[PDB]
Amino acid sequence: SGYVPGSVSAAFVTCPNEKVAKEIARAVVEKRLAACVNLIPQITSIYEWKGKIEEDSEVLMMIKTQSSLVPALTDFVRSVHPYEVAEVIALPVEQGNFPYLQWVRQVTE
Amino acid sequence: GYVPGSVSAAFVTCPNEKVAKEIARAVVEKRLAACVNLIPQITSIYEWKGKIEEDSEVLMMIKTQSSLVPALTDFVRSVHPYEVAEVIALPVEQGNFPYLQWVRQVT
Amino acid sequence: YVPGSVSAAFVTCPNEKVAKEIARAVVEKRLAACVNLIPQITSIYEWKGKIEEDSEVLMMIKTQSSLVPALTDFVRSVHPYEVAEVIALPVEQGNFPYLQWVRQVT
Repeated sequence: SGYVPGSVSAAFVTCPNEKVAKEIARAVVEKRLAACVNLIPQITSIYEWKGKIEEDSEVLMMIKTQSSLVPALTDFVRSVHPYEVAEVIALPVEQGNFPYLQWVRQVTE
Repeated sequence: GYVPGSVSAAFVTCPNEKVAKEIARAVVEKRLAACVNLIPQITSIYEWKGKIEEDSEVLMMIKTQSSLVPALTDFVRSVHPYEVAEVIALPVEQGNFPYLQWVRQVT
Repeated sequence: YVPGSVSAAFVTCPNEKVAKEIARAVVEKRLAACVNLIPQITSIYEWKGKIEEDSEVLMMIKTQSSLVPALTDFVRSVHPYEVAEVIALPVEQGNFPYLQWVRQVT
């Protein structure tokens, strides 16, 4: 078959450490809010806070799910994330491997 | 003058660095892509036959013309060890024109 | 949240020293809310008919889409390479409070 552009998205989420990242990744995949999560360790986050530059050690999550599920995914991550304001941003997938994209929709449907 | 979306960023997951490098080199050699960024030590968590699984992998970020994503995907699945290779591409809307221009020329 | 009003831009640098210098500067000048540094990247590209493999650092920058042009000019002015890699992708969804924060600090 084909693929509807933008029907699948990749969401990025930053976590304070590997333990937290793994906990949320397993939960969202089990709850079928996502089909796949890639964890990238050893990240350093830089931003301004209280008039000073902060450099933190974090883990970055790349989450592949149905674009229509991102709101629910964001609600879940927000409810269990240790941060008061968790970074969750999602980008639409326009092209790719159809059987893979088809799989993302099925296991999350 | 960059045409929004004419260049795309594609993400591919490989089992190990050896495979990632072979595919990455072939892709640039064959001009299906201008550049490939390999991110080692990735942990993937996904479903498989109803059960949750965890694998150690390498993530590839490939930049190329959006028009070439289909050819790139076909090639990646031809030599990728997995049955269903992860290949997703996101459109680039803005950036550094000279670089975006270069991506176009080498592919 | 207005779809596409925030973007994530990627920039690669030769080492963590340059990446951090550029990251701290864009945040300081409020050209971006935050930057995530991904260390130990291997870049494979062609140049002069040969395949190169360099060790590098990847930067993921979150800012207002309207700020990408300025962010790009600044990066190009302080970046060590002649032709710096800077590509931006629009954010269509996400956690509204985080997205609004990005707009606020920039």
